[PDB]
Amino acid sequence: KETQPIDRETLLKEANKIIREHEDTLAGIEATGVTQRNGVLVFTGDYFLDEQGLPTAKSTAVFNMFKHLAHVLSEKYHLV
Amino acid sequence: NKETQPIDRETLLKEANKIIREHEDTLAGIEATGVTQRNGVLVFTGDYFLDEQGLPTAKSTAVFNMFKHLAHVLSEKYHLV
Ligand SMILES: [Cl-]
Ligand code: NA
Repeated sequence: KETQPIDRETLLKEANKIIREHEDTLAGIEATGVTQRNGVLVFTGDYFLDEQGLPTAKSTAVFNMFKHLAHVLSEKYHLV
Repeated sequence: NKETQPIDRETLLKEANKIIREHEDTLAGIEATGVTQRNGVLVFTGDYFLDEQGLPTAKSTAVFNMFKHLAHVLSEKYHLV
């Protein structure tokens, strides 16, 4: 529950490492399925899960992007 | 009855994938160059690619998404000192 202290310079360095990671992963991200579960779009695709089926560092970018798609596209479209 | 536009799965997926490719392209240009902590939440700042009048553009959306993701994940790990 407790967090670690960090300074501005070190935090920005790690933040920028995350951005570069996301940029890398995004080249492989593709929505391959969508349903509308109750007025909410849910996009599906390859989450880059590990061999045991668990999310990886790489998966985080997929969850973020698919949530963004649901959030934005659900406001303008309904699936027929 | 509704206020969204109807769309089929094929067209919807094409549109979602274009958004993904667009975010991919913009991310090449994204860098967090500032951070503060406000009411316990980290706030990252940098170039939002605002238009000449200071308003968000389509390109800006990728930055807002990425910086929110950073605030959400890093605030749970760290606090700024
Ligand atoms: Cl309809
Ligand atoms: Na925190």
